Amino acid sequence: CKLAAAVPESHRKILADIADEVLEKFYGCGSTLPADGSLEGATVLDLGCGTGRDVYLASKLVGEHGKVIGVDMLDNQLEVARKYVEYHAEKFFGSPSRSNVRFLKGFIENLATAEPEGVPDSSVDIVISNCVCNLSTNKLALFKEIHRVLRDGGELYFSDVYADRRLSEAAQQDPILYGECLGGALYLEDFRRLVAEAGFRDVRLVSVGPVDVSDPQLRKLVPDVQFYSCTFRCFKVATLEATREDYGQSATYLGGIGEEFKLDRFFTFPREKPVRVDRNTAEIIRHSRLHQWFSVSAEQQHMGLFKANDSYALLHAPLSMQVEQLVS
Ligand SMILES: [Ca+2]
Ligand SMILES: [Ca+2]
Repeated sequence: CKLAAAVPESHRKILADIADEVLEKFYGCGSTLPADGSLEGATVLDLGCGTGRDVYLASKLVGEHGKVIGVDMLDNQLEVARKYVEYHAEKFFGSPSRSNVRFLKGFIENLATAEPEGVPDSSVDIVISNCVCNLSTNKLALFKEIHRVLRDGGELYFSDVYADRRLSEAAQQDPILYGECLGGALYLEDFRRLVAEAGFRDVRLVSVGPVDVSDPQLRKLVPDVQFYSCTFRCFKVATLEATREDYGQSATYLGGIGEEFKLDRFFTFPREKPVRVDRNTAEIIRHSRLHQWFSVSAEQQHMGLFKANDSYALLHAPLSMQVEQLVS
């Protein structure tokens, strides 16, 4: 894209250490990552890993007890990725033998058939990806395969392009819109239903930017469409509901991975201050790796829909309204 955020400062130093060939030949924008602290020990899977820029960056961040996997179908890019494993094993962990990464060859719509080896069920803590869905050959299958490899408490933490309305047939056939990742973009409500059908019942908005289509020829195919670049997190947690219910709970961020913990655009947790939370958010904290840095109170009796948030109306509103209101 031309939609890549600044590189986080905490990442600059690690990027200064990654093999220049991996950087020079890397296709696309950086897969955005959850707060660095939260990655310690995680198993992370990068969908469309290319030359491994983000796989190698996460290798350092997850530490020798964590694991990174990259999957791609581009022979050429994987060849580069595969030959720099030892390089980075010593760069990060003082010995060519001590790599915590591997690179697999496969369509991202089927992680089980990848080579050398497939990704087993319930094996991954964080799946990351940037701008891979709209060129995807089947989005439902891709979301299903994601849910499959995620462990309980795991998450999809990813960035993609979405639209605020359903693109016409003509727009979805156009080759230049398609290769720009616009033509295959989902209307956001349609995205929410599709991901729910794959198993992810609660889509959390992390950040959103505008995407412009200024070329008057293309614009004509999508006259009044607003596109967005959205980062979302979708947790795999067995007890989540479709709605955000109040069970009287509080969560308290204990510290240790930053001054504060920003879970999504609705919930910010300052160090050692209790914040009132709906039960889906409690359950996300309790069942995910985030449990390690939090204290979460017990569920009381149901109190109705969650309203203890200064943006509760937007919290319950369709995703479309959350995105459009939070760009502005
Ligand atoms: Ca990528
Ligand atoms: Ca709109």
